[PDB]
Amino acid sequence: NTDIYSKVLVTAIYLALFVVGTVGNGVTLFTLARKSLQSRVDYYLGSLALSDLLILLFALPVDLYNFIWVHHPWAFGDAGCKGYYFLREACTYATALNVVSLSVELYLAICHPFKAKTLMSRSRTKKFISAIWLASALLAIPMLFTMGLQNLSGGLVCTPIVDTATLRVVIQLNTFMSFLFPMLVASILNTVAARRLTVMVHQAAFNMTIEPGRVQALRRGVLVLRAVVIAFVVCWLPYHVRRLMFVYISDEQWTTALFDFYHYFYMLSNALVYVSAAINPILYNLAEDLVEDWEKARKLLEAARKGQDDEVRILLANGADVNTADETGFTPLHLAAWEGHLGIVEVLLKNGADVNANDERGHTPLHLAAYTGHLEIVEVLLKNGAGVNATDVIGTAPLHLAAMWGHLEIVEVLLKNGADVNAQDKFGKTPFDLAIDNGNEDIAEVLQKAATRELEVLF
Repeated sequence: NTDIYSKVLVTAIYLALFVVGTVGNGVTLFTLARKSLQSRVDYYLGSLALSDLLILLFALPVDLYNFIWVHHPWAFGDAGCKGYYFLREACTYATALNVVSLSVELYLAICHPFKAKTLMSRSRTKKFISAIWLASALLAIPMLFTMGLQNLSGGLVCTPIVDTATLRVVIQLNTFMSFLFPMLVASILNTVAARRLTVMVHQAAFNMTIEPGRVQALRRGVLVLRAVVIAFVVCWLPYHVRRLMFVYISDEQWTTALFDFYHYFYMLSNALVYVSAAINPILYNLAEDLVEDWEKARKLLEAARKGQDDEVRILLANGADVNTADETGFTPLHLAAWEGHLGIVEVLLKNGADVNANDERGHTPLHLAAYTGHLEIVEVLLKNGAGVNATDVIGTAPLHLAAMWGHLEIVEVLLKNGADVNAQDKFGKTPFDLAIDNGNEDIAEVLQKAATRELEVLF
């Protein structure tokens, strides 16, 4: 019982996967080969790109010819027969072990942030990749001995040389070592990481309006590596099952139906193995899209603090996050208003910066503008619609801080917009009380007159 359509249909998909997957992975290697501490990401995607390319470049064509179509006459000889299964198992390992390495490094980043900043290094990562490939090569050696050509008819076929019990051990080993062991670790680590991360995400409540970039980056990383785990399982599960079923269901019991089932199941199972390889460049696009967006934001905070207006406009233009925040909860607007760079401050608000943004301490951009003393920046923030009576953890409004450093000019501009002259903090001191304590006699004189006006309004 034979049908050609299955082979033709499979061949079409095999070609579709080959052409795109080979080119995609080829470019992925070429791109990274040309072009921070997040170059460790590049090394891992380079390994997958290579391991996935070899599958499509060497395993697929040999599969498509001598396994799908032409059966009896084997055209790759004893070396090609031995080598095929070696290069296959080397890449089944290398890929499986790279997917774990990813989840181990994401876990380390979330679980041990302080440790990961010291422990993780480029030179260290390089060693890890070296080990993975060398481990995979060493673990694939058995396939050079277990597989070899035999003459059935010249009708020479690439069939195992060793016995079923011997063959059952190496395959049982391969499956656990290069799938189950990895997938358990990868899954649980990613599950623990997601749980661990969700604590940090939820912990950032009230204290900071905008959650840090790292949290948003790691939260993005979890989603991706979740897809990587689910992707790898679905692609590789059927293939491993087929291999295991082969040896365990090899009792000569199998009728003209188990053979038929295996014929199709082989095509389906292998097709998904190449799909795994063919998908890889998507994971590269997702990872780079994430790290790029993180580096933009990271740069924006530096640039906005630096006072380089040109760089800020450039970053924002590309698609950097204006409402990003550092570990403290400091948005770019905080840094600009603090350092005093009106030029930048005007841009950030134009693009859509949260003018009412509370950091860890609860200090809005207007607090930082008053504390220092930028009469220009204060006037701007209010035009956009900064809260005039916003209070921090202690309870000090901007008018407290303007008074606390005697900005007579600034004190006047708040009053115009409608600053609460009668506002007491944790220590009970009003803006006037601080003005008196400071010795800003002019400032104190104003606050007094403003409060008095409110009295007459009552009567």
